[PDB]
Amino acid sequence: SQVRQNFHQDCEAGLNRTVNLKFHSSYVYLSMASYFNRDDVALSNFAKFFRERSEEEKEHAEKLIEYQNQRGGRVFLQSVEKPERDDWANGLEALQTALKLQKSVNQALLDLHAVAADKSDPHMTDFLESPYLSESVETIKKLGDHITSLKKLWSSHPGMAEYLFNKHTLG
Amino acid sequence: SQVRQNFHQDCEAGLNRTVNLKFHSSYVYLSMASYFNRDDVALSNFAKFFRERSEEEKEHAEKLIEYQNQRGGRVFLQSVEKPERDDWANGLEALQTALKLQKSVNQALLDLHAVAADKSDPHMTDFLESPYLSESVETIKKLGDHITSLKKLWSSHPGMAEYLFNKHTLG
Amino acid sequence: SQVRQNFHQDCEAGLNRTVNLKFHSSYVYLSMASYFNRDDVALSNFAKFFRERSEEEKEHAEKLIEYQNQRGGRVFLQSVEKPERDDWANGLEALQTALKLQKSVNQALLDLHAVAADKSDPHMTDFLESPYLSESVETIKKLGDHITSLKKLWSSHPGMAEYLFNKHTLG
Amino acid sequence: SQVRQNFHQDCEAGLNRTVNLKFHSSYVYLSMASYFNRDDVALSNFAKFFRERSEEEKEHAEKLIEYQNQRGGRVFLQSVEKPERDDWANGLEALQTALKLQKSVNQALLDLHAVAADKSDPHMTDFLESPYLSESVETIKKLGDHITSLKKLWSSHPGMAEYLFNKHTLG
Repeated sequence: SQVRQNFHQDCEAGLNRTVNLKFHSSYVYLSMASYFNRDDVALSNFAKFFRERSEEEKEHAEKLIEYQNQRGGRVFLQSVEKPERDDWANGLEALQTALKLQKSVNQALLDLHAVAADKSDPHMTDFLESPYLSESVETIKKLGDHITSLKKLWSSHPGMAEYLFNKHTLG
Repeated sequence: SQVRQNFHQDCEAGLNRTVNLKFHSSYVYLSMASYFNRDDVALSNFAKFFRERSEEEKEHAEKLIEYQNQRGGRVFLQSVEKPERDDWANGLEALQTALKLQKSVNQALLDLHAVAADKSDPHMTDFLESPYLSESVETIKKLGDHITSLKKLWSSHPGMAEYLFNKHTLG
Repeated sequence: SQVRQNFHQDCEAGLNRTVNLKFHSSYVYLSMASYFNRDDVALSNFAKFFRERSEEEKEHAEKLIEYQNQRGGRVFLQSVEKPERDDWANGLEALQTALKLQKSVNQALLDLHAVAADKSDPHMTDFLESPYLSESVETIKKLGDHITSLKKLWSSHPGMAEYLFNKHTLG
Repeated sequence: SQVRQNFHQDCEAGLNRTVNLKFHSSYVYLSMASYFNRDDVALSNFAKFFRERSEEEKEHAEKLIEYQNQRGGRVFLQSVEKPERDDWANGLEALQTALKLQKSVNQALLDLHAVAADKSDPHMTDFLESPYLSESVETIKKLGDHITSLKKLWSSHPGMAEYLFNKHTLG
């Protein structure tokens, strides 16, 4: 590529592997959103929350693809694996699963960053720092906060817990 | 009728029988609304919800009468039977009764549609599809959602359940 | 499901299979869009065109998932297979591939419709007719038009063809 | 300097050498702009494009001088060498020369960054990352895109190529 400069093969490959991870996360969130819209679950604000998380992960995936092209790397798309579950049990379990998902994606972004730093690519480290790394820790903090509040309500009455949280926190 | 064309006797008769069903549903909802305005029940938002359901069924009944005239059929009104109950027990029982009512009205609209299709009346099938059939499944989904949320709260404290739902969901 | 009524297993299954098809189409278009943003291809308006086609297919996939829930069916997501190619050759080949893709998706929607009609589900046939079937034939006509115009320019100079079309038709 | 802190001699020297490079680039672009305004070349939009590139490089040179002062370093200006050519042949050759120029300036910014990182100067690495390194890769991608589009048109008719590109891409 006539445009390529100081762009290592490993950074190019790590980038393609990270967009697949981002698409997989989006898919997981889509599944959660759909689960909460079920007539036998009916937690509209949980659904809404996961739907926006889904769109956000999709958006990240697309910006990474754009970054690949801007640096003169070549995009290679892989199949997107379906979510690990179709039934997400309840609002608390869904929230806890999301925290784990966010931590694994954050780790992947950290590893990619480490590769870019190792290859002396200041453009890529800068790109990954904001808003990717920033968004991750903010989302992780918010999810952690949510889990703490939902757990408190859960100890009393889980039935009432989800209803109140859906209305007062997620709404 | 100088206007009549491709309008079968069975579709004309099914139509008159369906408007009576619509008036009966409206009457049932009116009864529920009135029940929730009782000083010993006092759930203003449940009342409001059933009052609008009542007006909506009345509106459908009137549009079907108009359709009858537009096709050159003749309207024959029957007596409107009173609701099956005067006391609706509580908010959950009222909601569950409404779901059953909605399913029976939906079935009646499906049967009427089947007759129109059998008689090759594309104008009538189209008319019944939107907004009648559409409104039915939307209302059925909403009622199903409501019943799920109210049941959750009910398991903890039914007294608090109705109060909270009336305020946060129906208000 | 307390909400389910006149919803056949085959329609439920056909629906889950169609959302996967919609996600696969979106993915194919995303690949095409990314291909045209390559520095060695550089056709920004072709990219833009395929990017919106991608978002539109994604949107359809999501509305079908919502329809599934509204009818009381259960959503089952499958892995999304990657596009058949990573390099799309040129603007004309990309356009011709899209026409084939659109015809296969249209066929799938027709088959699903036929199942709904066979099972006497007027709500589903109505839902599939607009805007799904409508959007398909409009897109197919537009793509056919585009291919005809691009082919005309191609016979003279393909290099100039893509440049002019990207500017005057897609821009 | 009473203001100096954690500012290495090598970073100070690299900075003075980089502003001279920036002034030289600006001068090169000024020459290209002037060349395209010649009555026997007459490509007003190519001229305009290179004129803004010139002003942008000049602006960078000035901000680096300001950075030098802010850190307590001392500015030392050197003579600005004239461009390597006075005649730039044509629009494609001019574009290709600019890509090479941009790559060499990008490399110089990367080397300077490496020195700042080696000397543990986080203020300078941060300063160089945005908008310097960012602007470079964006300009390099845009130039690469332009060269690809112009080459396509060139294969057919170079005379028509420059005229069309000047109007549709640069205008």
